[PDB]
Amino acid sequence: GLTQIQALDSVSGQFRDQLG
Repeated sequence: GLTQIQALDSVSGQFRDQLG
């Protein structure tokens, strides 16, 4: 997701969803 806190994104990248 669009954050910069590391998690498995819904869409793309190494970070969390902005929702959660």
